[PDB]
Amino acid sequence: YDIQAWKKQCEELLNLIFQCEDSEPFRQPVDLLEYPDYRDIIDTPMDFATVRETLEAGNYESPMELCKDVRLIFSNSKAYTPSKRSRIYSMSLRLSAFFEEHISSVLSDYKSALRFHKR
Ligand SMILES: COc1cccc(C(=O)O)c1
Repeated sequence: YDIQAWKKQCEELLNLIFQCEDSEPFRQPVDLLEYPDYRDIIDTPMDFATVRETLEAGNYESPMELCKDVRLIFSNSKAYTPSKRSRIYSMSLRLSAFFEEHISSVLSDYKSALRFHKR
């Protein structure tokens, strides 16, 4: 029932994600010199360094907010991909499955802790 435990759990999950080779295209903002039309398709860029910095600044109130930004990294990849078979997109799908598998308990524990707090 620790309402704050999600933050360190998210830090550790981000550390695992940065160790995954599949995260390399998503560690820093998409390079506009490499993909000049990126902002014509993507309205809100997102990347794992921005997520980590937001968490470390104390600018996430809950793990749901962190989860919304990580999911935005994946939806941007899906919206920008020219093919569902592209390399970078395929890496996003695996990393998404790994992230979803690990964030589930973080979200569950936080929501349960919060319900206990408001019981
Ligand atoms: C820069 O982000 C992305 C996302 C998805 C696919 C690609 C690509 O070039 O195949 C690039």
